Amino acid sequence: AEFGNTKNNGASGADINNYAGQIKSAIESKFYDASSYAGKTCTLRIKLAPDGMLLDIKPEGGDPALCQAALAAAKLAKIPKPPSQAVYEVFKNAPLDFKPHH
Repeated sequence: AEFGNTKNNGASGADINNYAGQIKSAIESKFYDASSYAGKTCTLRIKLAPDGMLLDIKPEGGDPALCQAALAAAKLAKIPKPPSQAVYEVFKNAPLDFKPHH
């Protein structure tokens, strides 16, 4: 439980990046620590509607295998409804790269 403001955060960037990261970690629990490769990149052209669903999803990354599998794993991941307006304003058009997760 890292909270929404532990000291002076909520607009530093890493807070929003953490919400992007929550999807990254979710993807591993849909493959294994198999998703935990290395030396790869999987830029995904995604668009999350306010209802918490990806209307757009296109692999534009650098690894065709990682990206091909990522499409299915990400759809099986748990992504909540965008709450905070700042996060929502980004999530509605946040094409994120999904590479080997920590």
